[PDB]
Amino acid sequence: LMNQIRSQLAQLNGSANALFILYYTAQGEPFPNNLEKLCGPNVTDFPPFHANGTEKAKLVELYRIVVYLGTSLGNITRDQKILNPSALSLHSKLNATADILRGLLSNVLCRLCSKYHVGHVDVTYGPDTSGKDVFQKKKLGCQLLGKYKQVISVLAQAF
Repeated sequence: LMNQIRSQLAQLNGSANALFILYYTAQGEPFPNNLEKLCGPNVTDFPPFHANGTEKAKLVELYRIVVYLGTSLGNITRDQKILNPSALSLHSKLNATADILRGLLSNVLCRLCSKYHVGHVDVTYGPDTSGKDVFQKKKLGCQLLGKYKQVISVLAQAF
């Protein structure tokens, strides 16, 4: 099992950066000429993560991240369907990633509730960005994807 997540974590990374470009690409003006300014990893309260922690703790965080991630993604997808109904290479990767993330949840969770004794886990989902101005919905959706690619690469070097 600890090898399957090592693997999902793997793929994810294989397509993280790629998905990020797909998003900022579909946004069109003015994201491509102002990327480092609106797509910079900046997710405020993004699940914390320490690398030197007992394998058990690193799963608690991974879990709370993957949940704050998948949730954050779903929002991006419900928003892109209306915003860029044509961006399909993107509409797909979005789901494509959501799926893979779902598996990691049940896996990191099975290693938790199982040998280890965790049972419940508290996370407090992130923000429910929806009442903001469209430009905001796109920027954050972009900021999340950037941070995702920025920390996911860090997550693979720890399991």
